[PDB]
Amino acid sequence: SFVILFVTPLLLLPLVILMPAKFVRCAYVIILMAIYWCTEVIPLAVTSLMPVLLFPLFQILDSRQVCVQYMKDTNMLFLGGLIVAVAVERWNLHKRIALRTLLWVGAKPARLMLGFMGVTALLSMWISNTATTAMMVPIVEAILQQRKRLCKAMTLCICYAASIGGTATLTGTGPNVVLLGQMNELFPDSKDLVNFASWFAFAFPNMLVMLLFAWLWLQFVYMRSKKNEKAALKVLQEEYRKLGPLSFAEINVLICFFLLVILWFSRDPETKYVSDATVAIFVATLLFIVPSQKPKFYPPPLLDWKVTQEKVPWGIVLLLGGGFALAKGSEASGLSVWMGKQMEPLHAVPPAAITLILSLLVAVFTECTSNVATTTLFLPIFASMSRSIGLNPLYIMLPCTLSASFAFMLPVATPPNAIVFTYGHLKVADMVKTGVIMNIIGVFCVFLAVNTWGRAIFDLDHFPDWAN
Amino acid sequence: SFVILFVTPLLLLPLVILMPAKFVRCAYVIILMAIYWCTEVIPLAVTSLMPVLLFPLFQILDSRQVCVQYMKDTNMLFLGGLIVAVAVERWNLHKRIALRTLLWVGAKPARLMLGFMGVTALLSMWISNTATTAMMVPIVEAILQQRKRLCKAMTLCICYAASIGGTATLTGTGPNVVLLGQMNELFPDSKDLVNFASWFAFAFPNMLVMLLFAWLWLQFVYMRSKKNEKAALKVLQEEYRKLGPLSFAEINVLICFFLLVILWFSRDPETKYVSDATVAIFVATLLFIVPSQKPKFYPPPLLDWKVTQEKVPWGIVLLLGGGFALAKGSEASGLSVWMGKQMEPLHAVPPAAITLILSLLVAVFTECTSNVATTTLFLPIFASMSRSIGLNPLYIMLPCTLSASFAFMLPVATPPNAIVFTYGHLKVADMVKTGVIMNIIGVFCVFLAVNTWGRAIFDLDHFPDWAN
Ligand SMILES: CC(C)(C)c1ccc(CC[C@@](O)(CC(=O)O)C(=O)O)cc1
Ligand SMILES: CC(C)(C)c1ccc(CC[C@@](O)(CC(=O)O)C(=O)O)cc1
Ligand SMILES: *[C@@H]1O[C@H](CO)[C@@H](O)[C@H](O)[C@H]1NC(C)=O
Ligand SMILES: *[C@@H]1O[C@H](CO)[C@@H](O)[C@H](O)[C@H]1NC(C)=O
Ligand code: NA
Ligand code: NA
Ligand code: NA
Ligand code: NA
Repeated sequence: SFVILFVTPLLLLPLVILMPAKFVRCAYVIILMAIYWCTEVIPLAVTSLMPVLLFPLFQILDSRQVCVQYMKDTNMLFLGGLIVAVAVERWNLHKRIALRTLLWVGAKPARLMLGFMGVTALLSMWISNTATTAMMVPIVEAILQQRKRLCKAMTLCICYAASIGGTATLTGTGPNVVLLGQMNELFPDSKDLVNFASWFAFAFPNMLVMLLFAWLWLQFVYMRSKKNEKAALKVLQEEYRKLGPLSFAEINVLICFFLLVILWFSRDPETKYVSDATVAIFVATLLFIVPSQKPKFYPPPLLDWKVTQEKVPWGIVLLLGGGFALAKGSEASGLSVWMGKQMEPLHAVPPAAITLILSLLVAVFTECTSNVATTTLFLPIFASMSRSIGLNPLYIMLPCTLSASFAFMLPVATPPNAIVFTYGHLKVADMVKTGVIMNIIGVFCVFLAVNTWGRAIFDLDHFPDWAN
Repeated sequence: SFVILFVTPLLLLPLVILMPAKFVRCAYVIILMAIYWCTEVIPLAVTSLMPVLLFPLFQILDSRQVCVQYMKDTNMLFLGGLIVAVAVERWNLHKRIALRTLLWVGAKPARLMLGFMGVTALLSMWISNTATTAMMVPIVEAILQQRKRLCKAMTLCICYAASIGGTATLTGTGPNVVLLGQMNELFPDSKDLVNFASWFAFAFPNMLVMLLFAWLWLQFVYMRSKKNEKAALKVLQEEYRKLGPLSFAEINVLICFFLLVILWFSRDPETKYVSDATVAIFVATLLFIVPSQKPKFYPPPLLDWKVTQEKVPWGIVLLLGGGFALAKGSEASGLSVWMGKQMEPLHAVPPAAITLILSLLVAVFTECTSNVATTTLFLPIFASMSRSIGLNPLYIMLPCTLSASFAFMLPVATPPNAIVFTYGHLKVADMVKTGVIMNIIGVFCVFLAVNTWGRAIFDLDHFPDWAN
């Protein structure tokens, strides 16, 4: 039942009030926040707000030293991305790109599945995986209403494509922002090593491989009659024409998005001040002053504030802050040092086995919790391991955060799967059967990526000095 | 027109790019953000996000040193207050307290006005002045539909009562939180001198005086037939019974609110860690696990997350951060020192005249802009003045922030007045005529308060050492 999850663990709080060793107190905080992460008896952001409420009582950190960790460059970056995504959503743009791509590739189940997967991934690279699948599934439903395995195939394709595309852009989804925050906190001498450009270079090639493998696996398991070609076009056309002409505002938001991309990349092809958060905020601001209509007086702009107050995941701006506060408390108390001293004997196990095992463990784990909690709970542990054995932490921290996005079964794993399920014929057993193999595929692809071309970018074959 | 406000000022940006003196650059940033404060061509939060976008370009602060100033104890305090206010709003509680008070005082225009003003003030002490007036005006409309001066009187009473009650609790409204943030930033050795208790002691007596004077002034200007007594009761009763019985959840939220009050006060009747933000977060968290219904299984709690994501002013969590970033940039660049050296000659003007003049200036100013922008623009200036002449900064910083809430004409001054106007018969001239006198009243009351009983609490007759 739901009662025990937050009444029995609290009963241990008087146990550890004295506990003349702060790292025990920080460990209890982390364990409690993890127990509340996996089961949502209490929402995620509320659990993120717990460190300010517990570190003081445990005499670890003051209230200010804890709260001033809840906003940093990473949160601003994610917030700017979210606002741009709101601008994209308000004007039905993505529903235009998608419905043009579908009419381009064709109306054939083999090609139609590829179109849906590719579109969903490309959108999810910037558009908050949940939202893009929420937008795309209705199109699939409309098509289907006009065997029993095509339905499952397409429904799974939406979610897998979203979860895979998300792990290409540093914004993408929470886990990558969490990685950036942990790198800035634990390893601050890494001024800018995981940027938008570096992460995009390391990860974008990977998601193409994962998408190809997923498409092959799906068309092998569920696909192993011209009406379904001549009656899906009659739906795509009649759901495309409803969008009207090119909608002048869409052009301006597209231009702003391209400017955002160009500024993110061109920046990194003397006392830098101008990190990517500045760019994201710049474009988010520009979105409020652009006309959105032909002046012929300045017509109503692209974005009001009501829209971006109603439609913005603000809780994921506190969740990452909770992660950062946890990292700060771990550094202050002495938990990271203890974990480092308790993981020396791993100096004999070869690093590749460590990376593979931990990636598989994280992939299994994230089918129960959310994909952000997994990272903010695991990454400090792997970072402490790496310092103590003589590795470059990125070796173990990149595949882990890529794997945390491998939620391919257990609808509870990530919202997209739940959204896909809500529509009917996607019995859960099918998800498990088709998702275990996809988790294996993702782990193999990630291992290949990190061991082949992620070593030249980050120099993972040497032990640096920003990890003392 | 709206075009010039954000295309001509930007044209000065290339002028000051070089400008081998950082304080000029910080001054330009502040002036631009002020110009965008007064006229809302670009929303307020977006302007608050500007420092991260401009200080880097001007080589004042990095992006992290700027963004890590956007969350602090004050923002958490205000956020907890906001969440509790959401819990109050979701269950129509305040509409129960109010409609019981109205039936208690009576149905007579003289007594009815007092009931409305007192209720609106008491609610606004915790409930985000805008929201309480939004809730209360419909009751007045319902009553009126069943001379032409009663309408104006009641409509003005709602807004004046809200704006006056807000300035009693440290949360209350933005200006007081801004004062707390500026005290923590500019004067950090003032560990805890303006708390909830101290501010409540200094300000709560003042708002009773202001409410009494406002009620007298209104009943003198607009009030200088038993049907209006026997047909407002027939409305209050029929709008009270619709609320049903005491609504078990209301009891629990009331208990949580009382616990919040008791924890805020009892705390201050060795290396403190437990500032009021901890209490606010504690109660905000408790609001998510309390049943909200009789278990008889844990029924749905008082607060979900959808409700507190839809209904929470998140932008005022970035606005205060913008204020703090401005203060940090002023300290870093060298603008505060310059302003201190340019305000020595005021060492001859007696302090009381300074306080009165500045309070009146701020009261006039805040009839154009918002009440938060005024404080975050003025308070650093007054703080720099005080250090250089030999005063206790609170002397000039308390009345200024109390006066910034004196928006009693010019609907654009603060949202409550606009809400009141939207209902009809409140011609603007009436607002000016009845508001100039009320601004004078507020200034006089504030001067009396600070000069009589605000000197013992804060020791304003000596120059401390937390102001070097
Ligand atoms: C509680 C709120 C509403 C603030 C919230 C928190 C976390 C997410 C996760 C979004 C995700 O990153 C998926 C993932 O991380 O599992 C994606 O892009 O779909 C979404 C919303
Ligand atoms: C832009 C958003 C929506 C974030 C926003 C900003 C500022 C306020 C002010 C609230 C005020 O403090 C009045 C006052 O300060 O003028 C009160 O309590 O009514 C309200 C909302
Ligand atoms: C930094 O490096 C020094 C030299 O090995 C090491 O002793 C010290 O513990 C390290 N400090 C941190 C904060 O990593
Ligand atoms: C603190 O006090 C010293 C002594 O007067 C003064 O010289 C110095 O400028 C002050 N520093 C700050 C940061 O106020
Ligand atoms: Na995404
Ligand atoms: Na998951
Ligand atoms: Na208020
Ligand atoms: Na105002």
